[PDB]
Amino acid sequence: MGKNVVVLGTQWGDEGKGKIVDLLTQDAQVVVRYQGGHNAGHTTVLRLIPSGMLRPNVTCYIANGVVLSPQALLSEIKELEGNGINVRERLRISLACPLILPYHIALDKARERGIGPAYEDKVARRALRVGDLFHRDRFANKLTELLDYHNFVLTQYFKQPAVDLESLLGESLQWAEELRPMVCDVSACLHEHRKQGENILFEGAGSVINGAGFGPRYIDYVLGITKAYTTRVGGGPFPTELLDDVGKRIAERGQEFGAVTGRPRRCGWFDAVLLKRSIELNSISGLCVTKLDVLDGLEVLRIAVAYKDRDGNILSRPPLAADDFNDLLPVYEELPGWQESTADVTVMSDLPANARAYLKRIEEILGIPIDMLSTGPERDSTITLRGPFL
Amino acid sequence: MGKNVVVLGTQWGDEGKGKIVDLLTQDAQVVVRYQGGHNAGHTTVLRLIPSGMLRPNVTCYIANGVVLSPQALLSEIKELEGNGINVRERLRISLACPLILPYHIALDKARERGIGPAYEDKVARRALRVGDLFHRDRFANKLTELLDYHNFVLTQYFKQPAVDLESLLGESLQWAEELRPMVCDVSACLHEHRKQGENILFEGAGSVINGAGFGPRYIDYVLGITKAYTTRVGGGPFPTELLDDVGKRIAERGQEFGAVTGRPRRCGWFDAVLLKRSIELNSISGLCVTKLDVLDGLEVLRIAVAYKDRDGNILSRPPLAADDFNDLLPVYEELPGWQESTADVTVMSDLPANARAYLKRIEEILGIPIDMLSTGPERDSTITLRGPFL
Repeated sequence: MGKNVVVLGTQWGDEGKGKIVDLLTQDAQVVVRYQGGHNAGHTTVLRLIPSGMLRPNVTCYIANGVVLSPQALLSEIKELEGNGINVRERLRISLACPLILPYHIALDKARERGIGPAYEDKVARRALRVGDLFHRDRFANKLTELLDYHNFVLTQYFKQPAVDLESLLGESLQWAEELRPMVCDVSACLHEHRKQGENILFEGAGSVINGAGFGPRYIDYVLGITKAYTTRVGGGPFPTELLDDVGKRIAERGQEFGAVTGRPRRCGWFDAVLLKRSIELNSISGLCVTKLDVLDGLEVLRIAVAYKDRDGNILSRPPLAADDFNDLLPVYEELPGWQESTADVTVMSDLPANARAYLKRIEEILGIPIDMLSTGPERDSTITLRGPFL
Repeated sequence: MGKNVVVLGTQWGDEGKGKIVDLLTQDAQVVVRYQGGHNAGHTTVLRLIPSGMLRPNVTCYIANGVVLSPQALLSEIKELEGNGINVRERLRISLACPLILPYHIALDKARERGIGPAYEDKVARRALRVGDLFHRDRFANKLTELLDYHNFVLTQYFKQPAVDLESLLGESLQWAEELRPMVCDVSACLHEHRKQGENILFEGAGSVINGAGFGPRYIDYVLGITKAYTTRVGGGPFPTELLDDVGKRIAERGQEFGAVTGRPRRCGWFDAVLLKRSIELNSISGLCVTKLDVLDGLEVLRIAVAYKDRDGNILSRPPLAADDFNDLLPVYEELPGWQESTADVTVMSDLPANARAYLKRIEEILGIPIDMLSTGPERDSTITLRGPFL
């Protein structure tokens, strides 16, 4: 009776998913984080707590696939609680979530935020988990025995400072009593929600299957949040990158700047080769296109529809290995731009004809529909052609 | 146009999946391994090569989620090749598969078959992969630099012998030229097969999603291979375990003995609490029940329909933590047995009425159909009520 929807970004991040996830929570009773750690979040800066915590009817789940720093989580809980939110009644946390602890962060540093080494412990069948907080004897004996190895690696191998065991025990003294009312078998709860016919939103940041204990055939719709152009933060291959004045104008209109560093992001044309792979890997049902108004006023637009490698071969998907992008170039289609503003448009027919043709061409190339268009920051500044939960 | 089917076991292994996977390859053009390593395989003992290698029309894929020892793989390839099979034309291997190498096996030993430490390297973004064999400079510089750490851990931490770098390079000298005609972008090939409308079988041993680069909504049917009773090999909690003469008779009739050790497996009643969780986690579409004839002639049968913990609480799913099985007991339903042989029966109406009622009760309890019944070892010794690819 209910519908189970996955929402994820389709490019390299910064697709503008925050406003869209918030909009979708209007139709969900349940919101689930199932992967990742504390990496990026909607605006307080919430990195671990799922998005629907503001809506009073929504239950929020941190499922077993999330690795979490408990002090990071309690700090978010207290920050929300200070703003009055009854967080503890509506937040639920898997007993199976592996913990991110100071030795994980230290390992990351010596190699160069703790997320990787936490997943490493899990794969090695040695990770401390939320459930271990409730067996304080086991928590201390595993923590001590884990530190014997990690501190050895940290000091005898990387010549970096150790993580003190006693101080970690002192820091963890309150964690069990603080988390206790919220811990549970999250997969069981999700399947009970599914049985009751409630709408469940899986908020992408490990798949839904393993990360939430939720079989693939129960997923009804995968929404891919997709920016009308492409951005990158890190270095490395970016075939549609613009190093010119159009790229600079996209950066300014899109406010494409690091929220912490202030460094401009790399900007470029829409890349349908990248999107083809994202669609296949995630069986994406439809797209939500964001920031279309950034392109308002450009004379021409380009869309990369293929890649041509160094040998001149035509590629329909990005190559697997990063070194294979060396001497690789995009194959572009050209579409005419528009001059009228598309900002805050609320009905498709109000868009200029060339904006609608741009959106139609993306649909034709990718073979899936654009079911949502975001034209500005407000919630009602969205066109929904087909609702993910309908 | 095609159908994409996942086949997996629903209990603790030894569900008898080999004959069933072989039967399903009659209807598949493509068979994919997407997880695990070389742990168990159908009867030559094939541990890495997917099951449909005997059928001439079938292409077999080892997708990126498989970790593989190359010498183990080449040994299977040569063993098949000696029996005449044109393996290299029909076997395809992901460039992204992480390698299992001697240092992984050594790490496993010092902790106490290399599969775990291989996945550990992958999570730490340091794993050697099949694709690295084709950049011999990189392969050697990564291998040397990986060994500096692993041998340090092996000798300075576990006081165990090191893995010699030079001898590993010598052993790997042929691997690239031997594997070269078979390596590819496996996810891309699978999506091209899906586009051509070909039936794809995913052979369960990481999910299909990440392990094969294949989105969840493309999965059309999940077949759960399920023994008519439960078995366990290892120690630990087994709520329906029989320690009596019925358990011993099940062990003998089912030939439930370790293929290598000869040790009898632990045997017990069918456990629908275990199956409920397997169904939810894997969104299982229907079951293939195996070894029903093992129960021929028993006076009564039992099915565990709930658990009761130490406090007397009734559980519908197995608890998450292993320590929570302490002082836990199954809640049984009792059904009458049958005396007539069900071995090699080919039409449901030929089964005794009590055998059909047993199967009907399992369906009622679990809420999904029994779509296939295996009544013996031959291929035509199967009743197919609904074909996974139909």
